[PDB]
Amino acid sequence: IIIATKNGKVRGMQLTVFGGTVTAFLGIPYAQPPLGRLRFKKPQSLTKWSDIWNATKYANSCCQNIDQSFPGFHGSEMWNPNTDLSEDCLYLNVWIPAPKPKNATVLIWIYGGGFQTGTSSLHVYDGKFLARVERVIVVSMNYRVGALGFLALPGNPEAPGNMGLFDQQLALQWVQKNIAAFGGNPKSVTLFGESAGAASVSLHLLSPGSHSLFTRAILQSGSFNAPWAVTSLYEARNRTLNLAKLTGCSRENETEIIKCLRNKDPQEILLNEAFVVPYGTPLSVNFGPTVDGDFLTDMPDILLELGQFKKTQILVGVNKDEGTAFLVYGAPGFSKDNNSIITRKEFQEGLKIFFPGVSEFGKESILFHYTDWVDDQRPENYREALGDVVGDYNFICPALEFTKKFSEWGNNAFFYYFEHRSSKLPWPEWMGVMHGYEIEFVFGLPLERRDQYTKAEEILSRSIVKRWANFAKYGNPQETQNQSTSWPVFKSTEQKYLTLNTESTRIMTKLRAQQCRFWTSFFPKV
Ligand SMILES: Cc1nccn1Cc1cn(CC[C@H](NC(=O)/C=N/O)c2ccccc2)nn1
Ligand SMILES: *[C@@H]1O[C@H](CO[C@@H]2O[C@@H](C)[C@@H](O)[C@@H](O)[C@@H]2O)[C@@H](O)[C@H](O)[C@H]1NC(C)=O
Ligand SMILES: *[C@@H]1O[C@H](CO[C@@H]2O[C@@H](C)[C@@H](O)[C@@H](O)[C@@H]2O)[C@@H](O)[C@H](O)[C@H]1NC(C)=O
Ligand SMILES: *[C@@H]1O[C@H](CO)[C@@H](O)[C@H](O)[C@H]1NC(C)=O
Ligand SMILES: *[C@@H]1O[C@H](CO)[C@@H](O)[C@H](O)[C@H]1NC(C)=O
Ligand SMILES: *[C@@H]1O[C@H](CO)[C@@H](O)[C@H](O)[C@H]1NC(C)=O
Repeated sequence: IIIATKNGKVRGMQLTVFGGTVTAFLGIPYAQPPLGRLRFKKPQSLTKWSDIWNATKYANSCCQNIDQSFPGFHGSEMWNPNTDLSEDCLYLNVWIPAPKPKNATVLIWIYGGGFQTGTSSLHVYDGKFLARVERVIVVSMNYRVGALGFLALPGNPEAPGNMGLFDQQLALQWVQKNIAAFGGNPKSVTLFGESAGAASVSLHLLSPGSHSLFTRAILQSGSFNAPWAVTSLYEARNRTLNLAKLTGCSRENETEIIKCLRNKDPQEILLNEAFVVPYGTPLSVNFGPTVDGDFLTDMPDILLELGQFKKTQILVGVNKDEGTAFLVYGAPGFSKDNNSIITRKEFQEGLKIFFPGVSEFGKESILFHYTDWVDDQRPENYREALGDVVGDYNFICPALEFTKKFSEWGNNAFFYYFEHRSSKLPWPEWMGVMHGYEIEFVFGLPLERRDQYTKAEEILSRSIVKRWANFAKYGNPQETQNQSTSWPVFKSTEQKYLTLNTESTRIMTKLRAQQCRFWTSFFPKV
């Protein structure tokens, strides 16, 4: 019940799940807290301790702005942090099966949130189900987000960038040294994450410093080649002094600017984060990954194209309606409380919100490819198109392109297309299979029959959990026991993927081919 780690001794707690027991270690620190002088830089090695650490409750979430656009609405507040915010937040969690396993495959989860939000404490990231059903060990960590974690003056150790990525990486190192004492196999470690977390997974594939810290990778609705995924160094530094003039920390010795930024309380840093870009976006990564030259040594699209990444198996996938979630965060004519039927001109106004610094002809190119309807007169035409426009551009096509380029270098890749709409999804029905609402199925939440999910969702979650675990343990996401569809490798020629839903899991080819060619061949030119 008490585990001796290579820097201290931690105590956990027992949980009863499905007539069994899971040992949970909540909130274990993996770094000296990045407070005071340590704010904005790479995490430092946590030094030894003497007590028995009582890791029996989620630790603090990292500082972050909160989605306040729907106060009291579970669809929005589900994602807001559910522990205290604090700069002292570099902690992790461990779920081990009871009784303690011997050489268990370890799953490391990295949450999403546009690199500005998110926390491991979330209800839909509970790894107790996974530990019980599949007797894998589940780990998740808190990493700094927003400017406190991704402010960048490139070169400057006082603020080099990618600190939150380096946070993640130090947690992977902690698993390498300590997960053996928990009965886990450091030689069988699968990273998985969602959206921004999924982009981080793909970045750990490029980053040499992480190659020795995991074996395989799963990417859910995200990859680094997504337009929101990596910030330039041009706009990065523009974004730091814009934050310095907003805080009155404009100096000219870049190190002395940082010292000024450290005696500002976290709330003032959070407040100015928004106004740092002139024309924001529902998907505006104001402070995100950069080519720091330390974690990310080159422009990631070049590393990808030229095969400069860890060779291993990936599992990639997207949801049917990735885009809809963002339409009600600014797009005109949209709301979560009506059918959101928009017209042609509400659509065109919606493009300017999602593509603000894009030419007039560029906006017209998007309109021409998505408003040549399979047929006119349907009232949802413009509503559905703009959802797809945001989905195809920001998630679906970059994930597909990432998978093709990765597979061309000879590794097994598996692609899925999640198209089940949760029967408990709070948002309306026109928003479809929303971005983020496969996570509960991955973590096995429909397995708790007390949780209001239908039987079919329990079956679908049960198979997904099996497929995910098999991929983690054996590199192949099959469900061999029940007479279920086999999941084929994604080859760059045939481009086979598997659909996931309650009815049928069918095998199809070349997902969103016409739409994705537009986004990946002729739109990057504008
Ligand atoms: C982790 C996750 N998985 C599925 C969904 N989510 C959360 C989420 C949030 N938003 C739009 C609002 C935006 N947050 C982002 O995370 C941007 N990403 O690009 C934001 C910025 C600052 C302050 C409050 C909110 N859309 N989904
Ligand atoms: C850490 O926890 C120790 C034991 O906690 C208590 O006993 C266990 C078996 C559970 O029943 C738990 O809910 C109880 O609170 C304490 O004796 C010790 O003081 C704690 N240390 C610190 C620093 O909080
Ligand atoms: C860089 O930032 C410049 C300043 O932006 C303006 O001032 C900041 C403090 C914010 O309030 C912002 O909303 C304002 O627009 C921009 O004028 C400039 O376009 C940015 N980009 C470049 C490449 O210089
Ligand atoms: C766990 O499996 C790895 C696989 O190579 C092996 O090298 C290691 O010795 C095993 N350890 C235990 C404790 O079973
Ligand atoms: C900036 O200030 C720091 C701290 O005073 C100093 O070490 C450094 O040399 C300065 N750089 C320049 C270019 O003046
Ligand atoms: C396989 O089907 C049985 C019923 O025949 C069910 O109880 C079990 O949970 C299923 N397993 C998986 C992994 O889907």
